[PDB]
Amino acid sequence: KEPEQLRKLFIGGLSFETTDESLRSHFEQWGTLTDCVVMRDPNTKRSRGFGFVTYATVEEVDAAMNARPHKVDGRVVEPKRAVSREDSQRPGAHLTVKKIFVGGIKEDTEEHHLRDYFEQYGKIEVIEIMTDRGSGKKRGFAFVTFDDHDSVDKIVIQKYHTVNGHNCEVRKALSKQEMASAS
DNA sequence: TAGGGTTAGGG
Repeated sequence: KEPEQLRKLFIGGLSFETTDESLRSHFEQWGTLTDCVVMRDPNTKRSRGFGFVTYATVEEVDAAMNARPHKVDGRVVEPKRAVSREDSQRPGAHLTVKKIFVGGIKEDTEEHHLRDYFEQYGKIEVIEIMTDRGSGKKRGFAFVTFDDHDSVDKIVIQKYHTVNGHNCEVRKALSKQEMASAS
């Protein structure tokens, strides 16, 4: 069976009145939920405004994401691929981004190589193989922009990505200032 | 809108 982590969705912006039962009731429309819960304050037992839903298969997860926008208990919520506790440590880990940093690509890497691997994740809007200003030399990394944040999330939650025959590190793109803040 | 007593022993 597929890994729990890839079968789980983080549901953000939950209404103050959303409960395990009401959440389950809504998301159950796209599959069998093996787990459904609203995080609450360990003390006040008040809802922290977010929860998690886990389907029996990632296919069902995809159905749910393809069903956006979602409105639960009269409120628009934000469903996202669950970022593991380990990766949640990374700066910007939970931000909604459409651009990815692709690091460690060969010198002879060309745009078709990137498309042949990334198009299966979603509509690609921009592709940029970075070069040195003035030297024209390839820097060994590229940026790819999609039209849906879920395309990016489906990517970054995986460990390996093969472009132009070899593995590369793919992470959410961080702005110039976001970089220096986490530097 | 980022996790539910869910993360380094003892040889």
